[PDB]
Amino acid sequence: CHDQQRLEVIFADLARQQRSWALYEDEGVIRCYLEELLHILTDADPEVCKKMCKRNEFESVLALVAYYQMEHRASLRLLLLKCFGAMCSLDAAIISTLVSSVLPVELARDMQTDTQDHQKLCYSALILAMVFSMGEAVPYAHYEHLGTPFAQFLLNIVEDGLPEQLPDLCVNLLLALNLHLPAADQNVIMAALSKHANVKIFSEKLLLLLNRGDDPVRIFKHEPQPPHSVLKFLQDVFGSPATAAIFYHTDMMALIDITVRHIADLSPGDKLRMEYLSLMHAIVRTTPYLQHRHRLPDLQAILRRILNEEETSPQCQMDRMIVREMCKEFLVLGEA
Repeated sequence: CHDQQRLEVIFADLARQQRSWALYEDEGVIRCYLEELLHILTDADPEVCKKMCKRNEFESVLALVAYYQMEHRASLRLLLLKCFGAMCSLDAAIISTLVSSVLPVELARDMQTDTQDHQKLCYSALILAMVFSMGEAVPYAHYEHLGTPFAQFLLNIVEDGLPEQLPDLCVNLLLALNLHLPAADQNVIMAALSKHANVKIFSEKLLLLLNRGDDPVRIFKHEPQPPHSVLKFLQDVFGSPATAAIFYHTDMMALIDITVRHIADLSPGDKLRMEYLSLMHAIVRTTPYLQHRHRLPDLQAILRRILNEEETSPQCQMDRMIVREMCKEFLVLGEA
């Protein structure tokens, strides 16, 4: 009961011209509030925390966002970011509330305006990746600051960097932002890539991620689990020849090596196999694959193997549907 009462006190004080009461308090006072808030959200009973956060249409959550907009002191913003992170860990509905709020816009603008603050920059990129990690749609007005120019801003950091950890965080954010975009032709991120500005290091990092197979965006355990962000991203990249061109020929071969290996190594029934198959299909469509035919014999062999599988699982049925679509559009893929 103590943790709930403390949450009630902290939330009320911070939510208290309609400027925040916190803004006229000493920095050390608010810091203690935020340290305690972070502690409770992390160590106390999740149900108690979720209850307080969700109360009155996520009133406390949105109030904390409004306070962040007004708070000018970087040390307090840092703590607030950590609290937002703890909140995201609690419940997907809190994430839904945050990503629908002005908060993603605020973070994106702060990243581009206060770039010299490296620590706050990193945590901003982290929280942004967190709130977009569920792959749900966002208000259209968000694309004003979370659109193609913002994506280009992120790409520049990945390639050039600032005068070690930030480039990876920006990669994860690009992957997270792309999750909810259900159209590769209406994609603000793909549009940035098509500009072909600073995509060298980015493409290499994509290859490394696919090689290890990890999904750096999937941090929480919330349902519904979105698709593999790396596979989804690469599928979007090979949705158009304009974006497929970010890979040199040798990079393409490496990508083909990885994809074919995964299709083969994955067990029948694995949900991931249809992702790789869909990726390979897109590669054949938007690259001159059939003119160099890297790993083509190996590709032909396993495509046939998958078709001859006796598995009746819906994933396997989906696998065979994709393979048949590939071989119909490209007959040579079906040959022995």
